[PDB]
Amino acid sequence: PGSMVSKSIVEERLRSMLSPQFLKVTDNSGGCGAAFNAYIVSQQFEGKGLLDRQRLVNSAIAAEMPQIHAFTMKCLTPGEWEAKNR
Ligand SMILES: [Mg+2]
Repeated sequence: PGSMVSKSIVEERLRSMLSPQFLKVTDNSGGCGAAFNAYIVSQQFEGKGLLDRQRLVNSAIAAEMPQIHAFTMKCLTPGEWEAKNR
């Protein structure tokens, strides 16, 4: 009720910027507001360390971040995803 950040907006922002091969967003919204966990497989993470990956994801949802209580993520390249056997 009255929240403008949703799992759908998060999904759309991530898809728009990161064009993932695989995305699983968990809606973890609760007492303190909107919150999500994002499992993201994207070629956009190739050539980047984990902090630089996190930066890229946060930059996708920069406009929404002040309205997000918590956001957690796991960022893999499609190569790493295949090597951890998905
Ligand atoms: Mg927050």
